Amino acid sequence: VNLENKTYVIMGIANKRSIAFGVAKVLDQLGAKLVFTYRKERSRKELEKLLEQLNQPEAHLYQIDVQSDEEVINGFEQIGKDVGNIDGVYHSIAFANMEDLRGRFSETSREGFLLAQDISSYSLTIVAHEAKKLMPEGGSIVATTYLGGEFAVQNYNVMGVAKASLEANVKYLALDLGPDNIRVNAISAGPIRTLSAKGVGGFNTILKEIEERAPLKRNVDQVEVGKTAAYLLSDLSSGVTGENIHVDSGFHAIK
Amino acid sequence: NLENKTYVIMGIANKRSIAFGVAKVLDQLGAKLVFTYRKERSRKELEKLLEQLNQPEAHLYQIDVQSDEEVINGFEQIGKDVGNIDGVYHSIAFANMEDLRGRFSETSREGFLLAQDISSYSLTIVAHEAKKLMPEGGSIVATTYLGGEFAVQNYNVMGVAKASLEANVKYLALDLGPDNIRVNAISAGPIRTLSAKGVGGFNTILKEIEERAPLKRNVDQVEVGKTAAYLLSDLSSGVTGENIHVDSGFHAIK
Amino acid sequence: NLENKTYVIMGIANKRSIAFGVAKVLDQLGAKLVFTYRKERSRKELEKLLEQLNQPEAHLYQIDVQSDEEVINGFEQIGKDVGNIDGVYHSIAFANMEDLRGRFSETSREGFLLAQDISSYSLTIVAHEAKKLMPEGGSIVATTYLGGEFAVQNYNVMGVAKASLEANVKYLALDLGPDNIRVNAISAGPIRTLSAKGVGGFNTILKEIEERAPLKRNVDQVEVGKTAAYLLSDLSSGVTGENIHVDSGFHAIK
Amino acid sequence: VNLENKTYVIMGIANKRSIAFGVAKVLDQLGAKLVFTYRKERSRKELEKLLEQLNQPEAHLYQIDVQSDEEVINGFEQIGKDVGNIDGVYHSIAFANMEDLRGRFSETSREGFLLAQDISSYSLTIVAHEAKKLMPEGGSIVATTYLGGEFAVQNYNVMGVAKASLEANVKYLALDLGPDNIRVNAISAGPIRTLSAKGVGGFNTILKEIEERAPLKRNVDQVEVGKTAAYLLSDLSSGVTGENIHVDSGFHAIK
Ligand SMILES: NC(=O)c1ccc[n+]([C@@H]2O[C@H](COP(=O)([O-])OP(=O)(O)OC[C@H]3O[C@@H](n4cnc5c(N)ncnc54)[C@H](OP(=O)(O)O)[C@@H]3O)[C@@H](O)[C@H]2O)c1
Ligand SMILES: NC(=O)c1ccc[n+]([C@@H]2O[C@H](COP(=O)([O-])OP(=O)(O)OC[C@H]3O[C@@H](n4cnc5c(N)ncnc54)[C@H](OP(=O)(O)O)[C@@H]3O)[C@@H](O)[C@H]2O)c1
Ligand SMILES: NC(=O)c1ccc[n+]([C@@H]2O[C@H](COP(=O)([O-])OP(=O)(O)OC[C@H]3O[C@@H](n4cnc5c(N)ncnc54)[C@H](OP(=O)(O)O)[C@@H]3O)[C@@H](O)[C@H]2O)c1
Ligand SMILES: NC(=O)c1ccc[n+]([C@@H]2O[C@H](COP(=O)([O-])OP(=O)(O)OC[C@H]3O[C@@H](n4cnc5c(N)ncnc54)[C@H](OP(=O)(O)O)[C@@H]3O)[C@@H](O)[C@H]2O)c1
Ligand SMILES: CCCCCCc1ccc(Oc2ccccc2N)c(O)c1
Ligand SMILES: CCCCCCc1ccc(Oc2ccccc2N)c(O)c1
Ligand SMILES: CCCCCCc1ccc(Oc2ccccc2N)c(O)c1
Ligand SMILES: CCCCCCc1ccc(Oc2ccccc2N)c(O)c1
Ligand SMILES: N[C@@H](CCC(=O)O)C(=O)O
Ligand SMILES: N[C@@H](CCC(=O)O)C(=O)O
Ligand SMILES: N[C@@H](CCC(=O)O)C(=O)O
Ligand SMILES: N[C@@H](CCC(=O)O)C(=O)O
Ligand SMILES: N[C@@H](CCC(=O)O)C(=O)O
Repeated sequence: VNLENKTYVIMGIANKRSIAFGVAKVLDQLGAKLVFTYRKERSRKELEKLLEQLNQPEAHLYQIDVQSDEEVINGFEQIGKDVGNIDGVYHSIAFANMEDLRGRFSETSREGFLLAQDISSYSLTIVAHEAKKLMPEGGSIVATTYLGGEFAVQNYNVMGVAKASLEANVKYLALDLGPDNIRVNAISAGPIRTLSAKGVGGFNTILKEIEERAPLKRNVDQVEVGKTAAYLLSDLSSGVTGENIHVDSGFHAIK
Repeated sequence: NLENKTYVIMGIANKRSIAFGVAKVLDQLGAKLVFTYRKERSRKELEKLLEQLNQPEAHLYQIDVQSDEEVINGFEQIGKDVGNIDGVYHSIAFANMEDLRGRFSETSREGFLLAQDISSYSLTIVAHEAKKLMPEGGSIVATTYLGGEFAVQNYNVMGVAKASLEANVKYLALDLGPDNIRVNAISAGPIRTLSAKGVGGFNTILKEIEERAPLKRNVDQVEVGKTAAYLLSDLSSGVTGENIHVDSGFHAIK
Repeated sequence: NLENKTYVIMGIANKRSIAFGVAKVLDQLGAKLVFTYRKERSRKELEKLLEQLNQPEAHLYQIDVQSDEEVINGFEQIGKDVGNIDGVYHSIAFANMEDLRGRFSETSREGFLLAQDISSYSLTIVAHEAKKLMPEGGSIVATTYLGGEFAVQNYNVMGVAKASLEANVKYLALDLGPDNIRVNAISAGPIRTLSAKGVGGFNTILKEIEERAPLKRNVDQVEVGKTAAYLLSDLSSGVTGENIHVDSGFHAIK
Repeated sequence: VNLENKTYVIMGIANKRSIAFGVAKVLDQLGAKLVFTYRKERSRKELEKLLEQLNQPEAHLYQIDVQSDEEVINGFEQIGKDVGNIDGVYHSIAFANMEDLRGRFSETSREGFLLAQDISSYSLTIVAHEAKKLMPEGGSIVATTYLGGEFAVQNYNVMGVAKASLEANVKYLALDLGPDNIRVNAISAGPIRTLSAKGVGGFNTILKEIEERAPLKRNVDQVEVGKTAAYLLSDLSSGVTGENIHVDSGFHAIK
């Protein structure tokens, strides 16, 4: 897994604790050129500060709010003009309203339900469609999911149904883009202390249950999602598509 | 035996609807049935199809599941008219036709979100409203397709809406379980219906089922109805969060 | 309604066996019932338990499923005595107690193979022999546990046997499907039985079900019985190679 | 990856086309010390000739029939004494009688059935038990499976039920050895032309179906399984255990 002469777009860094910064440090250390997308100007300010830890000689930064077709379309097109063709996209983007990450799922509003779908699942479909234009030789696209996608986890609620939708999105994109040699896959990460994790009810007690109950008896971190991302995004994983790799101390496998 | 049971059946359009197969089976088991419909033609179709059933009266409500208010008022009127219900059969899905053929990666945001709204979110607001009519518990069944579990050619945006539906069922089962409301899905094999005409490559898939599925034949609406009767009755009292494939065994092979 | 149906039920040891749950329900629905047992003690228990059923006669056959000869002769004798049958409920498993606690990685070879033989292989041979007694179709159900789908502390050698049993169901479904023989599984939640007493950590699991599973209660043998009746009747036509969890929704959550 | 100063045991090379030789070329390229185990004297012969293609400076070959506890126990003890501690095991071993790999599964004999379980699933348990003693610090164990363990595949019959058992074995071993920092996983390989594959009914038909239907529209090869093995056997997959990674052109993800 030497990645010199590769270029990857990383979507969804907000600060030093983001899962996408884990990916970024791993890829950067393997020699990749990196392009970052963000939403909030605060995330750009964090990226400028974090970029000083990386070996990248150039800040390639683009504001993409994935709710806007125009911004995705113009964002990727612009990326293609500044760096030319890419080898892969790491997608690390989800959002739901805090009301909807606690209490009763049956009480979820239409607008909350569709908001999480839009940002957390559809963004992947239109990103694949646009990033595909920069991968005429093929490449690799990886999104971040959680076990809540496969089973009902108390409190994860509307996000779990968005992650179900995302994981199917990965399977349908993989079938669609396979003949173009673009592999599509998901990493199912265990709980990691990030900014978004702060909004999820019961997150702390899940972290503890992982330590007690998961095969490795410990929580995973961002760099460990990064290591698996490096695998998924490179030729080491050349025959692998439509797959979901749980980076979660084995927790998915037990009951 | 379903006498003194009352069930709301959403999503009959014509004689071929999966929901009419459920209706005949419940009706034949002695249940009292209430029906919900979107289009005017389905009311008309319904009024004529009801002559085949045993129902001594025609309890019909127009509900478009895209409107909260219609679902809310609908179920409020059902309560006022009929009393407490024992369950809900949800047989509703939609996507635009261009989205059911060609490249999934080309799906529009509108088309993607439409399908989620009608095909997945609707179960959630239905379950919320119907719960008010089930104070001593009941049973909610939704209809899905193997396409929510695996990427099936052409099924595209509906596959991702079904994956969403199937998780919606799990989260509702967890949430509503303490109220003794069970929520399950029937994953139906391919059956010729109004909507089935709209899915790219449906005929080819029909034939593959007979060639390749363990039972070597296709299923029909009455077979979905029979498993609905199970899920909606006390025979399934211990079962919730489940997805039962009524598909000649096709899910189990590869 | 199962009048004029005949089912073989394998693996009743006493009044708490899951298979007795199945028996009561089928008996209540009018089925003619044949029983198989291994231990002397289990026949005695069976003779007493029949006084609770409407079975007008006692059809008891000793079959140790470790013996090909006993399964072949047992089923051939059942055919001479009652004619064609409509299906088989398989409620048989076994492992040595030291393989239901401690470290899985320390399982012996004979212990591993013993559990496979009795708990999984036995279905293949029963299905072969019983096929002979169903020229017209039927239904075969085996009993499994969620520890065949996930690693569950202590369940150890039996979980690997259940993984193998649930695959056995799928291959039998595929093989016997053209013959109109359906093959399915019930994945039952924990239930206090004689066998359950030898599994490390059983009470802990039973209690976690009440706290964590969607229905927040445990299931019992009669609820297994009820889903068994569905899977063994025409209500489940079109369903084969399936695993239905009767476990209060525990399988759907994490 | 980079595997210098790592030592791996590879079980189940028969000839140049064995999946396990794919695994060996990739690890050897990456700097690992390799120890090889075989059953037939013919496999040892092949092994000795295939070693000239490899960078290994030293042949470490051990006869182990996994039907015998003593050969497993003694084999690993001797490996122990000869090379010191090891970093993981690649398990590439299965067997079923020809009788049982075609026609009707319901006709499978008890002896055929238990034979497939004993060699194809139990072997992993005892290997893991014996290999653990050589991994005081942790390590990684990988077994090779096939999609017919998750779904009924026509003709794969008794071996399907053995692969189910194997895939459960991997989860139960992951739960058990996790606290020792030993990870255990499976690679679900797509159809590959091997000695053993010649005895499976309908194998050519499936090859063709993969090319027509699988997302990547092509079959995979031994090196592609090797490359995912290097991922699983190395630190890149820290955090991953009890997992099954399909190297099969996305075929598992579609219906
Ligand atoms: N932490 C965990 O335990 C965990 C576990 C499993 C999976 N995941 C998944 O990991 C991914 C990364 O989340 P995280 O935990 O690392 O949280 P995070 O650091 O808060 O990152 C989430 C990112 O989502 C971006 N985002 C939200 N809406 C967006 C929009 N409309 N357009 C563009 N970007 C948008 C945010 O950008 P702005 O801040 O600039 O708005 C932010 O950078 C998510 O997909 C999450 O579901 C997290
Ligand atoms: N047929 C199959 O092979 C198959 C297989 C597996 C699963 N399914 C599922 O079975 C269910 C029923 O479909 P079907 O095949 O029986 O086709 P159908 O007869 O065309 O029924 C679809 C129903 O959905 C209703 N519907 C659509 N949007 C609605 C809305 N916004 N509000 C209220 N009702 C709405 C339609 O009502 P109007 O026409 O009145 O608008 C129609 O009654 C669907 O969920 C489908 O996904 C079908
Ligand atoms: N209880 C639970 O929580 C639970 C949960 C999930 C699934 N299950 C499954 O349910 C089934 C029934 O078990 P149970 O809990 O009802 O326990 P049980 O009452 O103790 O019954 C187990 C039966 O297996 C029979 N059996 C064992 N070895 C046999 C052999 N060599 N030949 C013929 N019969 C043999 C026993 O007969 P003899 O007494 O004559 O030896 C006994 O009747 C098993 O498959 C079990 O794995 C149980
Ligand atoms: N080829 C495929 O399409 C495919 C697909 C998915 C998974 N797999 C799996 O890949 C693994 C390797 O098989 P393969 O396809 O590479 O075929 P292969 O080259 O024939 O290798 C199978 C190996 O199994 C060994 N083996 C069998 N019984 C043994 C015993 N009792 N003790 C020790 N070794 C024994 C054989 O050694 P001897 O020659 O010395 O007897 C041989 O080296 C198997 O687990 C297989 O199920 C294969
Ligand atoms: C009850 C479950 C607790 C464990 C949750 C782990 C986790 C933490 C953070 C996650 O990321 C988001 C969650 C909601 C909204 C946006 C994001 N990025 C996320 O997707 C998953
Ligand atoms: C290539 C796949 C062919 C098999 C499709 C079977 C099917 C048929 C009808 C279905 O129902 C709908 C499909 C789309 C839009 C609305 C509905 N109700 C549906 O959800 C599934
Ligand atoms: C640690 C897991 C706790 C829950 C176990 C539930 C259970 C209980 C009894 C079961 O039946 C047997 C178990 C072992 C040996 C034989 C049988 N019949 C069985 O198969 C499963
Ligand atoms: C009907 C579907 C055909 C596809 C089979 C692919 C395959 C090929 C070879 C395999 O390896 C064995 C199979 C049987 C016996 C021993 C081995 N090693 C194996 O395990 C799987
Ligand atoms: N802050 C709470 C959730 C808030 C609640 O709804 O009580 C937690 O993380 O546990
Ligand atoms: N498991 C119970 C047995 C109770 C009984 O069967 O008497 C105990 O150990 O006391
Ligand atoms: N009899 C105890 C012992 C636990 C064990 O050591 O297996 C139990 O059932 O949990
Ligand atoms: N050698 C034949 C066997 C045919 C059969 O499965 O019986 C094949 O591989 O196709
Ligand atoms: N990767 C190292 C450490 C083991 C582990 O990843 O658990 C090895 O295989 O030696």
